[PDB]
Amino acid sequence: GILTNKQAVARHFGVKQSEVVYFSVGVDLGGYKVIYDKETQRAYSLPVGIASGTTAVSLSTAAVLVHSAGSVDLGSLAVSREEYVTLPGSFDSGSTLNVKNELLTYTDGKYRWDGIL
Amino acid sequence: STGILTNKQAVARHFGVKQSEVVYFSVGVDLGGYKVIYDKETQRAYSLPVGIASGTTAVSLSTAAVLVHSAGSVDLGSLAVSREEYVTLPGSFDSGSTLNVKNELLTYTDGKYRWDGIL
Repeated sequence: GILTNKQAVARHFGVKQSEVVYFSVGVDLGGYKVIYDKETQRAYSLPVGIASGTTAVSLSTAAVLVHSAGSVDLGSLAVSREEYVTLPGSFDSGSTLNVKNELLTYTDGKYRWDGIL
Repeated sequence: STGILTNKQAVARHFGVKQSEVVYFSVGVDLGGYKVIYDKETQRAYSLPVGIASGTTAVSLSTAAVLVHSAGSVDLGSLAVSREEYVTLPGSFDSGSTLNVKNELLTYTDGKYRWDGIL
């Protein structure tokens, strides 16, 4: 269940299965490369340099990860790394954007929202 | 076990090929007919050059993804580069990093780069 998911996620980002961690309150973030949110079913590369013993506090729907040492917008990090999710539909169909790394397809290409989520 | 099969499935979906077209590397494995090869140690997958005859067996696979088989050799990293099949490494230039394959990209503030020199 979880193991096959870490496999899919790891193969997507090109990391090791053991380098993927699921978010949960208190989870230790040290050494992990990709975090996975089970609720939204989204994965995000983690910022490098998170010390062992750094534990997770909260993960918002906008992918803002708060931990014991501070916080980081995984959406903005994902954009910096060009790691995107292309939402179903389009501007024609309409949609709701929740994260900075979500793209909405228009007639002339894709767009991401840089404002209030 | 199922672990091998589900990983072959994750790899196949990633590359858009059939599950059966994925082969784990092992000294002696028959490479013929496969489209993608997986290195269980480094946990990286690479498209295989089309044309490998049946009977062609694997000899060695370096951390630079150089594959030696009974009929020849091929840089899988170079092949991946030509196919835009890349791995964006964790971190960036600022954080520092170590690159081992031609298809690895490091992120800088103005975009990504791959290393075309000595690995």
